[PDB]
Amino acid sequence: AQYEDGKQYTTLEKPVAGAPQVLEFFSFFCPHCYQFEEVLHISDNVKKKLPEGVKMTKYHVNFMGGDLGKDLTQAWAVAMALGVEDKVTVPLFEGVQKTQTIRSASDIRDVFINAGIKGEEYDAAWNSFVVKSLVAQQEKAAADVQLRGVPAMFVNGKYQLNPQGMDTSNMDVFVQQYADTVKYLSEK
Repeated sequence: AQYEDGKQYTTLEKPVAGAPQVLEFFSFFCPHCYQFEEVLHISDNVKKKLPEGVKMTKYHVNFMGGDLGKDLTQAWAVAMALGVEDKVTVPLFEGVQKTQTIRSASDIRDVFINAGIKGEEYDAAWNSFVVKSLVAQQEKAAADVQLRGVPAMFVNGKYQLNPQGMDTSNMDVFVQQYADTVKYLSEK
């Protein structure tokens, strides 16, 4: 067929029940993740081709960058709780991977302050039980698919995108193939 298990995607031997429809994992320490966000705009192009009804979830992971990695997972929880993902994603990626000015939790906090979230609002969120459970959700979702690498995308808890099996000579073409695959899996 045109879409084949083991080619544009893989199937989980252990499907995950109750999973989000489109579930994306990343790390701010992850170089392909940087590409996916600033160069390819994968999440955005996927969304543009998803049907009616389908919500998109994006979670951070702990397994890169040690202590700072966990801080970034908690900070992404803060971003989700406040709904400010679209304001901190770029400065967080660039702070970790481009300027390398993010070296501590305080430096992460600075990114949010500069993006206009108030200190009082940031610190209250950071220390909140709502953010604690949001961390738990991110960790639990990654654990459910026994996640060992990023970027990763899973559709309906049962299909895992396989980007290595797509042509990368042209970036635009890669992105649409990726997106179209997600739509296909979506309607499966």
